Amino acid sequence: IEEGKLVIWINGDKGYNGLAEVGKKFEKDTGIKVTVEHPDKLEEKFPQVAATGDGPDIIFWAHDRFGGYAQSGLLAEITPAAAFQDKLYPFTWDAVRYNGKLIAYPIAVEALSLIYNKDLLPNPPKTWEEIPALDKELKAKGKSALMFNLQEPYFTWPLIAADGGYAFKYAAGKYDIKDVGVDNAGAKAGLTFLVDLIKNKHMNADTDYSIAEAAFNKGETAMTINGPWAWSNIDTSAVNYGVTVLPTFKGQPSKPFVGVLSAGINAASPNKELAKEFLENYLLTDEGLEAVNKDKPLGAVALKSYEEELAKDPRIAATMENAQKGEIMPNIPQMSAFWYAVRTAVINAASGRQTVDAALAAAQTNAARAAAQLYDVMDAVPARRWKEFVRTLGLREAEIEAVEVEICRFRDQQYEMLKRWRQQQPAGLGAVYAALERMGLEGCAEDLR
Amino acid sequence: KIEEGKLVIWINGDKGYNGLAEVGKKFEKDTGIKVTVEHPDKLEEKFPQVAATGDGPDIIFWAHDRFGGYAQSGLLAEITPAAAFQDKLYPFTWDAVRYNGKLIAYPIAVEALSLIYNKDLLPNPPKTWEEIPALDKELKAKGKSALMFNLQEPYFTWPLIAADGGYAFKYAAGKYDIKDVGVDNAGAKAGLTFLVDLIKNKHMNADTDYSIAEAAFNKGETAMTINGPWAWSNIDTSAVNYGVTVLPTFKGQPSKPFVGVLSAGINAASPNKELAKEFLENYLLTDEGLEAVNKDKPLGAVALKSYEEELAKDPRIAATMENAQKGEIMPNIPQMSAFWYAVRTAVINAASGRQTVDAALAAAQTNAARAAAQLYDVMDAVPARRWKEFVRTLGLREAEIEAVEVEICRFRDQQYEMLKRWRQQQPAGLGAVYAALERMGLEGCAEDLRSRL
Amino acid sequence: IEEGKLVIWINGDKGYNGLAEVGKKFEKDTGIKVTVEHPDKLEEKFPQVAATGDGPDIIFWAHDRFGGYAQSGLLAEITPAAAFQDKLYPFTWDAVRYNGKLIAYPIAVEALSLIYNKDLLPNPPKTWEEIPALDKELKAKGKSALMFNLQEPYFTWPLIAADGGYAFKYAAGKYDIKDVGVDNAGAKAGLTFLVDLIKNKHMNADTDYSIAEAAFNKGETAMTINGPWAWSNIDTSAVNYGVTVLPTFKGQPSKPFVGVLSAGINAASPNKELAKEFLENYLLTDEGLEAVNKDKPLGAVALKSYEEELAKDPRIAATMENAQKGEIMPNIPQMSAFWYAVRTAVINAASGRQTVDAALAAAQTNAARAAAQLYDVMDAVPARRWKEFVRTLGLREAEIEAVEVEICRFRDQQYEMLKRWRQQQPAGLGAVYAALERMGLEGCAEDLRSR
Amino acid sequence: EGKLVIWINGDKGYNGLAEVGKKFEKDTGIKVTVEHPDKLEEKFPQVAATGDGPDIIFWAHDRFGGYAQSGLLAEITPAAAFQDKLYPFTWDAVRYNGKLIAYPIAVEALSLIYNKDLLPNPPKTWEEIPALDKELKAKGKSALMFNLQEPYFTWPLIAADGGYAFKYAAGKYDIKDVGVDNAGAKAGLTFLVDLIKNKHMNADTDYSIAEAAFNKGETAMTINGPWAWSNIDTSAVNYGVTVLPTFKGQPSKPFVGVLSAGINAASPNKELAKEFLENYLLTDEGLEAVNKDKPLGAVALKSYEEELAKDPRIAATMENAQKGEIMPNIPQMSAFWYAVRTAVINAASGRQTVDAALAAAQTNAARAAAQLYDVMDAVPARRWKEFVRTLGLREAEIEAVEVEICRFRDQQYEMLKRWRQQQPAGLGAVYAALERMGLEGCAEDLRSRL
Repeated sequence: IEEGKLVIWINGDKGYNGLAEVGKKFEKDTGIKVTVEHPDKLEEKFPQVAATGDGPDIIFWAHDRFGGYAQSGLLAEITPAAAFQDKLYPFTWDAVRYNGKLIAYPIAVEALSLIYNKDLLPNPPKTWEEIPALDKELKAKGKSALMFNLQEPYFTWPLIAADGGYAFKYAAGKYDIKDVGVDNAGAKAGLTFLVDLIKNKHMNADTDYSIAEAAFNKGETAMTINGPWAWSNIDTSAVNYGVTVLPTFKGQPSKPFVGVLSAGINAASPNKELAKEFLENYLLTDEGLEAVNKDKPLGAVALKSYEEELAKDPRIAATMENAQKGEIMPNIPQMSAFWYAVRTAVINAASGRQTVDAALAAAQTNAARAAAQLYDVMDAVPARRWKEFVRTLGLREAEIEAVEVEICRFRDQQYEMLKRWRQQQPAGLGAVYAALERMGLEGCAEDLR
Repeated sequence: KIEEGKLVIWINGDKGYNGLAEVGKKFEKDTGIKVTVEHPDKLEEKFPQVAATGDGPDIIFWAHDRFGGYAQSGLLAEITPAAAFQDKLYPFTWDAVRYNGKLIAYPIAVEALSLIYNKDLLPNPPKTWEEIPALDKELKAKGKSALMFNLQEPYFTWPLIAADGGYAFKYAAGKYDIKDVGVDNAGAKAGLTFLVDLIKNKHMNADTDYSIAEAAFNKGETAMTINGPWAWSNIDTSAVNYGVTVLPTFKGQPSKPFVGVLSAGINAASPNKELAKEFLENYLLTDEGLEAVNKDKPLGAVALKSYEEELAKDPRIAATMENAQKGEIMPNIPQMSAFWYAVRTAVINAASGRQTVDAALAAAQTNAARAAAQLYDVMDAVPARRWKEFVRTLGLREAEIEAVEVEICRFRDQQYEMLKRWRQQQPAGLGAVYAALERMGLEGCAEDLRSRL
Repeated sequence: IEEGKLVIWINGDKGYNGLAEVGKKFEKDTGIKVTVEHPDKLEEKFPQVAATGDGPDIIFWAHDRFGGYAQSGLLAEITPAAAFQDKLYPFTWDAVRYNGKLIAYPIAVEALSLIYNKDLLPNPPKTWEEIPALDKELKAKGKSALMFNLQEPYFTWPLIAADGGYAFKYAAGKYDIKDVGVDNAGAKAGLTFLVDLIKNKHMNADTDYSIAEAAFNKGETAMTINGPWAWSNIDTSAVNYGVTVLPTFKGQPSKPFVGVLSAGINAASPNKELAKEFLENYLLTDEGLEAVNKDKPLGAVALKSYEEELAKDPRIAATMENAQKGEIMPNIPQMSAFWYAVRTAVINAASGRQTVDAALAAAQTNAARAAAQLYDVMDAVPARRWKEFVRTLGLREAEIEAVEVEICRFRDQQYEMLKRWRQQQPAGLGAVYAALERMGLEGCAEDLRSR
Repeated sequence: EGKLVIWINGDKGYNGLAEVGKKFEKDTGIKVTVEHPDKLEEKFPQVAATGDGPDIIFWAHDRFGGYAQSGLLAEITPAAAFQDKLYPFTWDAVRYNGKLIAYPIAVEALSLIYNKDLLPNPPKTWEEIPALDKELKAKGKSALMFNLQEPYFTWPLIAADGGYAFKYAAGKYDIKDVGVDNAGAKAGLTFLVDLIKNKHMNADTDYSIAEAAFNKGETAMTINGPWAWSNIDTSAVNYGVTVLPTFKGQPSKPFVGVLSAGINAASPNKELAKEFLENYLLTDEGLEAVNKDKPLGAVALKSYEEELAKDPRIAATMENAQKGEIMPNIPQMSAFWYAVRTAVINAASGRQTVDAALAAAQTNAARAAAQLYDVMDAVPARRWKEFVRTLGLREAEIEAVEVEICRFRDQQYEMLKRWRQQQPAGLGAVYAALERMGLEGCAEDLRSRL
């Protein structure tokens, strides 16, 4: 990493030119030219390059991968003055905190909202409980009240959590993995309500993101649940739409997972003090965050001064309202196990293969079981290259032999090698995907993404 | 349930079952409390299942190592012997009958390996392992060998591996730290190097097993073997004139054979527990009572000091006790299975050249605390078509079975997860696996899985 | 085998005592001792003992299993005089023929019939199509119209074949294995009717032999489909019963498979002619077939004279009527693959697993594939005793090592050893079942024997 | 119609063939297009299964038997007078079920390569090599190093005393008559293992190790074909090519490969092809026009081989070819190579005794299943059904397996097994299918083992 200058990695779908323009304003006042790059799969290239002391100085990504970055220590700890922290919304700072330490700066905020067709419905329902009655009056007229993706628990979670569902308990400065909240009464109530919507033919268990978007963009349904990323396809659509707060359930607010785009600093960067100046004094300001907003919009921002001017749009105000009422998505690696156990729980409850209590009881157990993902890795790798793969991952030759001397069957050996390998090296540092690209198996990598 | 006002006792048939009936029959003359001594088959295995039902005998006699599993599910009553009575038994015997701070049984007999030497070929057996290579070359001039013993099961090689610092699990405060295993330390590392060097220097052959060594010693072809008091019977009918003595030292330190203590535990579901404690202490465990059992079939070395002093006059029994006091009590925890697995593989690979001594013991140290290899063995002992009937019979509850099925795709992967999870709702060993196979009419599969333990 | 003596194996559920007496009057007139014994699981121990030139002189079993015995050459060819063959019904002789030569004597005839509760139903339906209306009228009274085993295709086949279904075509003197008829329109129509009966809740896809037997004998349903073997359990039952012709479908008779109890004689027997005298002149007569019938009934018999006197019983007359309307079950070894392909098709069609045309399309391709049966063996024997198993089967050590050296993965090795073993030995000679019992794994044999 | 499109691989004189093919143009008018696409070997049967592809195909004779049994090459009918213009054994290489399938052009076989400076007189028999080897390992050298990983290089010795792959009787290869377990093969491979036991060769030597050692003067002899000659030319070593040593008095018998020109069975210009091949290609000028673009080695045509048999290396190649065997063009040779490769490597390493290795190779020589289990483990299990669809296995055939077969690996083999006789080996379907899945890696790594 070149001394005395700033290199920044931000994803190609963001206003990388606008950030370059904030950076050359930083060049005039210092002499520090910043070069903004938007590599592909930077999220996965960064922990690899950074682990050997290379890579960019600053990276922009969703806060949720920073928990893994910080767990192997690849991000510098920031300690901004309390006066600076007060300029941003407090819950955004919770999103970039890991073992008590702040690891990045919050930039932008995103959450799901209720999107309603103003023509088909000028006054959207404020409660989930109104929607069944609303739906019969409108399917008399060939329209339905609501369609949204029921295949990812990301879209179904706001309802399951409204009455008391939650992923992992966060008490002081840590997420208690021993405390899962998929089997509590509130979660059973939320998922029972969604399953009843399907049993009462108010929604179809097969609805996915494309079906639901299609229905809403061809005016076939009055409401959908989607994020600010979907606003553009409905803008090109002929539909006239509004964005507002998610409906309530049992009087309680729906709680969507919140994602915060964040700027972390390379723990191996020699320009750490220069990185903090660009973010604190040039980027995280109203003029700087607007130079990036106008290249490609950020939506709701973590900095209060600039959001209050962006809440001009009731759509952006709704995103923030739903964000303040929801959870920050946890940045810990076991969130993978959580998603797979829950997604399976919703699909089985919605299809009838499991009852609500059985689906959520199984998801309670499986949310803390990482085995299902190693079997997936095993069957994503051609069996003929299992031990080449396990070495390329960096499992030591001594542990490979310890498995081979005691474990007979071949499939059992690779599971033992993988299970042991994961305990020696925490997720997620792009190790598996880098190993597969270093074996000439990028297909396996892409298919595993 | 069990019968109050009567004592029922289970002891294995290879023990002095009649002699115990008679001390119990003299115990009735003074009370009227009839003893019924029974010697069922697979008693070790029937008791924890039967006892889990508030059933079984009142007192159980078995090797101490299996009372730790019994005691972990609370199937044995805590004993409260008088402090004066505890002084009547050798102190280390009491260490064998601990589980998590409480005493669970009375020690009766003590067993360990000894050095057995042919007096004609060798009137004065070597006192150190380091003498044996020189002893063997001088003696291969006459077509014989100095020493052969079983090199296949680590039970017979462990006394050398542990002499200089080897150990199974560290035992500190009445508990075995199962994450503190000691087969990769310098003493083990030295002990096994000496053993494989004996093989490299063609003083022993890596393939020698129990029958080859027993035959060779009993046919006068070798001067020394390592075996326990059970083998003495084949040596007596044999023409060989033999001596029994203390194992040789290694690097100045004693060889440490594993010690087994035959023990009497009391059923936690027995209502006549207090009546039971009197029979063992006051009638059985004295010179008079255990002499009645010794005479039906011998006990070897016994835990009670007074009577061993009459049995130690036989230098063979004195050697067993000497080797016992210098050895290591076999831990009563179930993870001893994983230990036996890993160490068996290490010794075999080090003796054959697959691993150097450091690699074999490093691998065995890692694998010594991992139970997975034993569940893959269970999976392959049951026909795959009856896998899900099997784990149900084991008592894995129907909800966790479903939790596995909905998340795990491949079937072999499912069965491992169900067994692995079942292993965590229920500790070994109460014969859950053997009762399950043998209630499914698959006694055969049980034996074939029972053969390896 | 003792020369100058006849030893015969008949199954223990048949009139072995009455057959002993046919043999003992054979003794008054002969000097030749005959001994009737009824070993258990005889069907599988006979080819084992017989393969070494031992075993009984005559064996009684269902004709379908003589095709395997006869393909390994374990049964002597009969050539009875044409005058004798005309005493038996001709289709019975087709059941004991294999590659043009006759391998056994026909004895008894067996087929499914419609069994109806005359109290709940004085006039049973003559057509399948009446049954949905009959079931609606009758479930008003908490009762069911018809329940029979839908797990095993033996009971479902009469309907699938009525309109044109058929197992393997029989043209000259053999069954054309490239010509299976489970994917034709008639088979689709019969199974479509069965699946519709379930969709319209006139039957449940889960009814099995024991559930259906209980339901009819506890008066809960008015009709079942079962064979003469089930008649005694309803006799002790309180149910008043009738036996009659199976219903028609699309105007055509339903066609049940016919089983012929048969007496073949050991190809290694030195008393072949003496065995033929006992069967031709003493057993297959009115007196001989009554001596065993009266110990335990045979049902319908292949001998015309004695059937005409047993057909007084309308129950036995019905069995013969349906047998003649049905098709002889083929005695060829591919019938294992066919039954297994067809079994899954019915169960999947009846449960919704597959659509009717997909289930029958799969059964069409899979009907000639025996691979599925070796994989069942693999998962019926515990993996740690696999090589003991294949050795006990007699697959030889060069053959085991040849597989191990070239095939990497364990199950791939297990399939390769069996595949090579099966090409050295045709099914079915009880090889797998004997091997598992010699390993002390009768349990595994028990449960693999269940299929 | 009205055109000839011709496929030859790039390691041959494809321009020189254009040069004679354009002279076939001047006198006829039927444009010939000479192309050298990659993976020609497997791109041809895919197009030809669609009635498409080149008019002429050039490749080694061994795979035309697979082409011809799926009926993708036209039967050629050369004049009896034309047939003598080629060496008689060449025609045996391009005959299939009595029918001739292609015209022979060039013939290739392994020879003994000896470094003349380190050894002026190479040993003429194998039994001399242990003694010759001791004198030279006194000087840090070895007598002989050659690839002991591929049975192609080990076979000449194994066959000297009576070994043989498949017996060729009438116009057919008898698949139940394999000769890798006879006394001659046991004697040849026992001699090979004894050379290894007596540390005269190392069981792990491979093609690059052996090539490097001989070209850096490290060893006095190697066994290799005419393809390796230029790397020895660029090497500073000056070498000689001669007849393989004898073993127990009989000649070493290397496999013979014949480069051949077949005619597409779906080509409408069949007569035009035979006019170009017989009258323009297979001539002294025509086979020379390609030879100096890139040398062919030994050629099947009688007059022109005498014209480069002047080169003692090519004369040695032909001598050894005449002493060896036409490699069978039948598909069961895949199973044969795999069974024999396992035998040699296990015999050389000690895993098996010589008779046990050869007994297994005897049984396994006609068994193709080992190749399908490799396919199963070359594709990630999670993409099996995408793979199997890309192969063209029909959806009814897939469901029929899943409906009947319980366990996952068993389903995969049953799908491949059923697929293989609906489409016989070998048409490169597996390798083409993997490349359309974004799995070039898996494809390459599975094509590395063949």
